[PDB]
Amino acid sequence: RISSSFSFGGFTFKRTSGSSVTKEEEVLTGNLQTLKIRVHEGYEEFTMVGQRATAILRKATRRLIQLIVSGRNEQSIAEAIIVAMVFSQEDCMIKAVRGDLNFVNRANQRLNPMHQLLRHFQKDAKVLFQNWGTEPIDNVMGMIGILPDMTPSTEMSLRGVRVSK
Ligand SMILES: CN1CN([C@@H]2O[C@H](COP(=O)(O)OP(=O)(O)OP(=O)(O)O)[C@@H](O)[C@H]2O)c2nc(N)[nH]c(=O)c21
Repeated sequence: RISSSFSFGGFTFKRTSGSSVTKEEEVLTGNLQTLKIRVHEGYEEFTMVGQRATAILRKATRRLIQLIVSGRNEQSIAEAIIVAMVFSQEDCMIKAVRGDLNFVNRANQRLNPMHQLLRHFQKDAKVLFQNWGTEPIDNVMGMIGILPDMTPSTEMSLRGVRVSK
């Protein structure tokens, strides 16, 4: 008895537009580790629904194109942003890695590559946020910028990212 929604990072994803195919690709992390990832190719749109935040995300092959997040505070917002940056598969995300990706669960099972990324950045996102890039923003009604330290800005924002008012 089957929904087309899936879970990732504690968010329920639902594709609302586009399609993708996959290819496996070896990437090099910022910690000099080689990691085999399943890369999705194609333009897609998704809704994300979590317990404390919701989002809409557009992406293409290893690119976050746009993200809008709504959340009840800075931490719930940042959790949603991290999941979307990992989910995007961006090379700047892969290059912000600073530790070994050999995490296990409480059963001694190795997390899969996408979950290794998630766990790494859920533990510390500061390099992720610093290296993602920012962009000047226009005064768009209903939307506010968010800086790399997760505080609001009407002037600049993480590249491709906005927070809904
Ligand atoms: C980046 N991804 C990840 N993903 C989906 O996100 C979910 C979690 O990703 P994952 O843990 O790597 O995939 P899973 O298939 O569980 O991994 P495993 O290889 O261990 O079986 C899966 O349903 C995967 O198909 C995606 N789905 C779509 N449509 N587009 C995308 O760009 C992405």
